[PDB]
Amino acid sequence: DDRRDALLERINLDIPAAVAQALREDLGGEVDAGNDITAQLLPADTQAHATVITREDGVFCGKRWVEEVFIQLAGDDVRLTWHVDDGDAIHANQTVFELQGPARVLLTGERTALNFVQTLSGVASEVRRYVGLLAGTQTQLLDTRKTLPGLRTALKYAVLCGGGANHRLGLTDAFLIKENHIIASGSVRQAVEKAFWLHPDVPVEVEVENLDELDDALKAGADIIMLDNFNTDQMREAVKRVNGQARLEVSGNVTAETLREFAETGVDFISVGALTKHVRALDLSMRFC
Amino acid sequence: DDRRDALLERINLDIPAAVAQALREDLGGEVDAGNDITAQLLPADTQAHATVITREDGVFCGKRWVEEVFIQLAGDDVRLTWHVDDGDAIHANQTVFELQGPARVLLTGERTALNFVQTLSGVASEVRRYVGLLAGTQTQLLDTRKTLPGLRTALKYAVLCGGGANHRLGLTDAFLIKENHIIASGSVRQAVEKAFWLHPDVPVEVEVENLDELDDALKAGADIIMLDNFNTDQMREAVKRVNGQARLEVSGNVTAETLREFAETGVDFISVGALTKHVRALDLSMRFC
Ligand SMILES: O=C(O)c1cccnc1C(=O)O
Ligand SMILES: O=C(O)c1cccnc1C(=O)O
Repeated sequence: DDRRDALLERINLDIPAAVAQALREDLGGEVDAGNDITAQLLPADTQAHATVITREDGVFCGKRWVEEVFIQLAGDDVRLTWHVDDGDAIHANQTVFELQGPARVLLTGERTALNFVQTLSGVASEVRRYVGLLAGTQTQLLDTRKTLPGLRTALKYAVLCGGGANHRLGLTDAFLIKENHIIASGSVRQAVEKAFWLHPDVPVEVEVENLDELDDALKAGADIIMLDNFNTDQMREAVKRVNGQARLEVSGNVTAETLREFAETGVDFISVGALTKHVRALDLSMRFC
Repeated sequence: DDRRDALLERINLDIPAAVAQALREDLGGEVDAGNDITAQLLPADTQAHATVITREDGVFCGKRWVEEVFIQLAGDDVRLTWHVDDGDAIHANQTVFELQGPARVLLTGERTALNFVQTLSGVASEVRRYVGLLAGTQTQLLDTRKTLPGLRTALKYAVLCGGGANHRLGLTDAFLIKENHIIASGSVRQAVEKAFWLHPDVPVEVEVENLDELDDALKAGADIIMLDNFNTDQMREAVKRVNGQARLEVSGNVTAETLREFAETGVDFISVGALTKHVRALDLSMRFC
């Protein structure tokens, strides 16, 4: 699969585009470090060195965004000293990285730098706790397209650092056949045929609602099949008749302990939307030694 | 105060860009609705009628954002039907708005329009929860500069819709002097003083760690003073000694009930970042008929 390399490229091209904007909203439309009024109260060479410390256990994510924010503002002039990486388990009070550079800048860059990290890390921390219960199982967590507008790619990254796998990037890289769709084409068969013909190289998923609808999907050549409302028993039986090509995705947006039962049934994937549609930002701060 | 104007005028510009942002991440690069591949398997004319609905009581917010997704995908080819207005009581299973238009479109714009509403309405709903504990006092709830990257204004707007007040929108429209600044200036008096010399018109707020610095800055003429770390009693006596020009702000992301006791003291503003750094999307679905 290349989606990993497809994601990895897209975020690189997207990080500056977003960081640019985050700083723009803070500095009144323009990205000029001098626009910070309150910072003007310091002599333009007063050197400084702060430290960012997490105040709760979690998982780190957001390194690339940080480096970018200061780069935009005063590249080469602010040195960074990381203690952790984009996927590490962080402990309460553990200091995450230190900053070196002109006072004015650190103060301006503070908010935006922390805002990116609190978010991405908040999400990455949530994902892991979610993936923690699928241990000793051969089932995998997954994301959706229910993300905060703008942070699409970045959230898929944090989901990644959290320990989950990603789903289609959007409407472009994958087919998600549904009831409406199956009706328009006449059959599942005819549906996945016109699909595999529209754009040959993309994967096709057909949404099934019952065990029988699922057979017609298997034989159809659909590489992934999501089940909408099957109970522990039907899921278990479903898997049993699939095997090869058996790419089952359960939309298990539901409860914590239910997660365990689903995974238990050997179903390939469990997509959770709550992972990227809500954010409990990690508690962080920048102290000045 | 013109902040409302400055705000509503910024969003007026920010919305088309933000709708265009999410409409690109999902359509792999460009706002070309034809990019949705699964949509191609559908009859290019079959109109439909979709109804959005929330599964929970809260507050609405997002109309101009929704109105912009669909215009942007099919200028005047889709018709919306509004029941609630931005900042209105929403009721479990209440119909929010309807959609009349081509199904190929309604399907694509679905996810993007809904993410906006889920987020904004999610935030707005919880601000109402907060302002609702302030009935009786003269205390104004404020936001901070702790917002998810990109949605600075959208969240500042959603905050109004909930009942809260807007604190500055960036580093460029007011002074917020913390210990760090106070250090280089020499003292507190000297810092406020110096601030007034540079930018004569933009409001000046200084953060004070104790009573000596309180009246020390009060006499210097600042307009709002942030009381950092005051316990109940000290806050109460501070309210006292200020009286005139008593724009006393107390950043209190402390807790649901200790929040009341604070405002009780008769302090002016309580800025809670907890409102825009965390997102608990509102549960809505857009069902077909
Ligand atoms: O479109 C998707 O990728 C998707 C796939 C799995 C579950 N839901 C979604 C969604 O965004 O609603
Ligand atoms: O103006 C601010 O930046 C602000 C306003 C009051 C409280 N907090 C903040 C903050 O972002 O830390």
